[PDB]
Amino acid sequence: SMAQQFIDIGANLTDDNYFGNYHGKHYHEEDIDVVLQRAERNGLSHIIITSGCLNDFKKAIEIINKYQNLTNIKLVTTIGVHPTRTNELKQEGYLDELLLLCEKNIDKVVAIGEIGLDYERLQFSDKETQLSGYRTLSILHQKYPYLPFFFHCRKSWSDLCQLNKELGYNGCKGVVHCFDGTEEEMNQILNEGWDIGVTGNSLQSIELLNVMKQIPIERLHIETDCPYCGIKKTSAGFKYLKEKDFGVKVEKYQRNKYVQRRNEPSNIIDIAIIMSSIKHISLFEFVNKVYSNSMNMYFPT
Repeated sequence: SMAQQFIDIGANLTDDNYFGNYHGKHYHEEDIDVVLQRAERNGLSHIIITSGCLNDFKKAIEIINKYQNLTNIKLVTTIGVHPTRTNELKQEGYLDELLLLCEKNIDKVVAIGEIGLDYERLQFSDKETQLSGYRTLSILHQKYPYLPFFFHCRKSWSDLCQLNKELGYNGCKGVVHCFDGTEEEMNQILNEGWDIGVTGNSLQSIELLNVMKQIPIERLHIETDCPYCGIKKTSAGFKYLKEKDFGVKVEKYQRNKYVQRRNEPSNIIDIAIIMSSIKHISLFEFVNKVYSNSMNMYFPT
C-alpha cells in the first residue's frame, strides 16, 4: 500500500556491508531487512541487485530467496561477469555452472549484466582477457535474446561500441550504467540506441552535471550502486540537496539510522532531486518519467 516511485536499476546488495562486514570485520547483524524497510518507506518498488560473477549471482539469489517474502519490493538480479572478473571464465566448469544457475533462476533475472569493459582496472583481467570474456558472454544473449543489457563502461567506450556491433547487440534494449563520460560519449551512446544510468558518481563535478543535464528525459535511469557512490558533501550535486542525513559511524550503529559511507537504495531520492533540479523539470514529473523508463526497460508487460 506504499507508493511506487523508484526503481533502483543497480543496487550492490550482495556487498559485505549489508551482512554487517566492513573491510573484514563484523560490526552489526545482516541488516538487509531494515535497508529494505527504508527503501519501501521511500517508494522503491523494484530493486535490481547487481551481480558480476558466479559468487555474486549465488549471493543475489540467496538474498531474493530469503527476503522476497519479507518485502513488497520486487527483488531481481542480473546475469553476467564484470569485465574485471572475466579471468574467472578460465576455470573449467565456471561458465556451465553460471548458465545452469541462471536457467534454474531465470524468473529472477531481468538483465544481462553487469557486463562490459573497464580499462582502468586491468590487474586481474587484462585488456585481452576482458575482450575475450565479453565475446564468451554473448552466449547469454544467444540463449535469452529478449533480455535487455546492463553495461559497464570505463575508458573503453570505443571498444565497447565496436564489440556490441560485432556481437549483434545493436538494436536491442540496454543501459550504460553509472555513466561518467563526456557529452560526446553520451551522444554516441544514445546514437547507438542505448539509455544512460546516473548514480552519485555521475554528479560529482560541475563538468559532469553539465553532461548529465543533457540526457533526454525518456532515456534516463537512476540507480544507487550502493554501498558505493553516495552523494558526498564534496560533490557538485550536493549544492542541490537540502539537509541530507549522512548517518552514524559504523561503531555507533543504530538499526533505525544510515551507516556512514554506506549508500542504500533509499538514497536514490538524492539522485532524482539533483537531476530534476539541473534539468529544470518538475520533480514529480521527473520521478514519474524515469520510473516509466525503468519499468519499460527492465519490467515490461
